[PDB]
Amino acid sequence: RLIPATLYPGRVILSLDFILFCLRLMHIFTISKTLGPKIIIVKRMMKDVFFFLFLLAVWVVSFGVAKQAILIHNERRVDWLFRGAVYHSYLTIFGQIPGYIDGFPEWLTVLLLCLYLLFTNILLLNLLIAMFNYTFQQVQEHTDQIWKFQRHDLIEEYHGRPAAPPPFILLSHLQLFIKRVVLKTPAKRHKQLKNKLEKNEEAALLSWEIYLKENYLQNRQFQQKQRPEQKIED
Amino acid sequence: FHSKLQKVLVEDPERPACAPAAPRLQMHHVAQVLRELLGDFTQPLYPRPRHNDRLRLLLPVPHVKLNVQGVSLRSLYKRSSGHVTFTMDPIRDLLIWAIVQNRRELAGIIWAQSQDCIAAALACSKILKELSKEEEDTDSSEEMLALAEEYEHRAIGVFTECYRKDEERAQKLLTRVSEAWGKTTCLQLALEAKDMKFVSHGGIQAFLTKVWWGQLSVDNGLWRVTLCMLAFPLLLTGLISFREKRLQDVGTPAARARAFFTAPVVVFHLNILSYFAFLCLFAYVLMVDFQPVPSWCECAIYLWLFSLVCEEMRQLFYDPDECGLMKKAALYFSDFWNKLDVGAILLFVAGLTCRLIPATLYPGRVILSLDFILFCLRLMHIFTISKTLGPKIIIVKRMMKDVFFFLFLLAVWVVSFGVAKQAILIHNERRVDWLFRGAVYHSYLTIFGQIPGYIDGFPEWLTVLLLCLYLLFTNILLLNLLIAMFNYTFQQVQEHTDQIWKFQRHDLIEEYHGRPAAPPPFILLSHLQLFIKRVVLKTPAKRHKQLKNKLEKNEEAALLSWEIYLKENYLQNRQFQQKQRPEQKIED
Amino acid sequence: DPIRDLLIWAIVQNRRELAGIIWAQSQDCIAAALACSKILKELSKEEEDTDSSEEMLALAEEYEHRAIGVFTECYRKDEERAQKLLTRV
Ligand SMILES: [Ca+2]
Repeated sequence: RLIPATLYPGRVILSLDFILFCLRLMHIFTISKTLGPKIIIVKRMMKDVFFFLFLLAVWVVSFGVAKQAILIHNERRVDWLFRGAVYHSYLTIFGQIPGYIDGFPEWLTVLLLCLYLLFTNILLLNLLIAMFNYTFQQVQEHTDQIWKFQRHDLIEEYHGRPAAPPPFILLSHLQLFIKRVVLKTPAKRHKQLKNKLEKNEEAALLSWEIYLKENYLQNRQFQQKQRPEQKIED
Repeated sequence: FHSKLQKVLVEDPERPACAPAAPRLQMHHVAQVLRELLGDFTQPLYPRPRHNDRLRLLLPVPHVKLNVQGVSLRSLYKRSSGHVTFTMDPIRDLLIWAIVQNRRELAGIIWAQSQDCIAAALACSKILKELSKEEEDTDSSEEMLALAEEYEHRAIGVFTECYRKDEERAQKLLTRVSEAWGKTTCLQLALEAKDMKFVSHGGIQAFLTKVWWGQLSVDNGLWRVTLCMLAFPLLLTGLISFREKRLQDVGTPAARARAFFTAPVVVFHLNILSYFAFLCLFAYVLMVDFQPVPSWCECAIYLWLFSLVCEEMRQLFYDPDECGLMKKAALYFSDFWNKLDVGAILLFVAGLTCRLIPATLYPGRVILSLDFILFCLRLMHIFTISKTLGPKIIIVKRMMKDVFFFLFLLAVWVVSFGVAKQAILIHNERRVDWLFRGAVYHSYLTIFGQIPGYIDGFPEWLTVLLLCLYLLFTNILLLNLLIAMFNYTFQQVQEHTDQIWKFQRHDLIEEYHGRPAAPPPFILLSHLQLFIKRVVLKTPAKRHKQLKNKLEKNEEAALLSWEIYLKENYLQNRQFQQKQRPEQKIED
Repeated sequence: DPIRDLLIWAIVQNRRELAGIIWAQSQDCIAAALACSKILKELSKEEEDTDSSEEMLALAEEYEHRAIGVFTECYRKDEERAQKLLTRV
């Protein structure tokens, strides 16, 4: 975007770079309870899509040249040779058989229309259905609970942030980095909401939890005895 | 089985192969029908040929000296075979007689003193799985399905005992000839009985990861193994080390080279690269160098593909024994991926002649374009490598084997649209041969939503509706059948069909590690390493590709006594959890 | 702490019920049950190869279930002290 010789990739690369922020955008907007778990469904999808990229990138290539093997078209100049044989022939997977261009055994491509159409839908879009059949377990009942597990995992990451905005966080960096030159060793206000334990505070607590543990100790063996399978074992 | 033997007694009566007589029940008659109850095995425990020929012992034809009758060892002829005492193994034979009489628990007692600790349980699992499928028709065939899985589970706990203590001897245990069960190397039986829980048992997966390497062990990554493939001095850096180089035994660059050839993956990763480059230059010669004279690239496009015809031929040399020709080819034309390997060369017979005959140069480009798809089928069959990759290609086996009419169902359903849409109007983008083309090809290009805007660019409510009517049973009849055909492959998917991928994994790795490391342009030199070896020799006994284990008899007795000692060490353990079953105690 | 160390020596010898008896006098009422749940989940995944690794998957979920009923006891009575309980050093 700054070198004048490559200003076309100044718009092209940063357009692709916007997609990489869009990935984190979904990663940061997966907030609520109905929202959350299915972004993780498209983790185990998308971690498995990493070849379904290349499987697509294998499967597309055998179509557009083969369709233009019927005829090498004429919407074409010296550098639209390598473009028209490729880019017009491989824009066609949004159903976009290039009407831009034109606008003896002819039974073959009538069939070959469906032959590629078959294992688009069979090989890639039953694999839509098949890759769903890896994330098929404890879905409403317990993977929704796995959302609550990763929820506070992220909330401690994102409540553990200074409240200054990113244009005002360099001032908060200057609240800490030139604090290091008037101090020596890092002992400043670190972000933590922990609990410091007085030893007399512990003994009032931990004796009661152990007293609750013996209060639970009779209760855990009780339902072991209240198990009717124990009684027929008795 | 007894109804089979009386049929076998008239499948081999007096006339065809027992020329004096055979109306009465003999051992080889049971062995021949035990031979169909095995597959790729040898013939154990029940010796068949002229040294124990139990086929003709009913009418007087003379003894040992003339070899035409009997066993040629027992020097007395009294209408039997004498006291051929304990022919190979008595207890292994009682495993047969209980299961062919369907004696369930007593064969497990015969298992408790069976010398074959492991593969005999698969032998009680394999035929009983066939007898599940062959004939009981109800109430026992379903039961011996549930019995063979416990008989498989009998074989699992044997490997539990041997692998947890001195696994080095248990490493050999899956490679023995063992002189007992037609050697079968203990995996070729395990690959035949389909053994869905047995081959996915734990330390076996720890063991097949040691078959996965040799002198080329772990701490090598998938990204950095390809960097040492193309770059030969990069292998000599601080990157990938051998077991020799770990022990500092690489003192020769040829030893750094020749051990690199012997990998299960380096041969395979050359088939990743050098095979796929033939598919890419295929488009380059087709777009540009379509010239009917043999050019420098047209001479180059033959150097890879005819050698690939010889690769499956070289695989066909690795198929048979030293006696079989037509049956091993008959097994080759039964596998569906090997049925798809026909057309990839078949249209290259037709389309290349079209590429050379000037009168048919348009099919010289059309047929070979369709022939590229047939290599694409094998391309998916060869790139279905990794664990996340593998099982769903087999999902689109039971899809695609069921798609074989969904081709024609599509080929029924499309046809009723495009003529019917052009029944509204027969269009005008048309000449004398675009009549048959414009009424068909423009009207049947329309299933990529491609209602032909090329062409144009009283109850009109009907096709407004008929737009949706065809659209309905495209999505209803064919694309709920998308959902419906998924509902045949719906069982044990993440948990156990993924284990079925591990089952077919080493099935393929023994096929593809069992290859010479020469590339297909250099394999004709390796054919000349073998075929003009046949003219300086006489009989095939050269270096055959096999990683088996030869068993010294004193080596066996140190091993097999310990496995039997481990079997009695397991024998108390199997009955213990039967007693530790609480349902046994309320039965007590 | 001696009793917290006997929780290790039973599980690294795969002693199932005796560690639960060591749990019955374990001073760490809550996080020790997760400590018998965490490493036993690794030892499920690391190496037993059959018949116990699957069992200690089914044991760690009860060892997790051991830790659940501890929070059942503390939160239902004086949850204010149980509010601190998830923040102690
Ligand atoms: Ca093959």
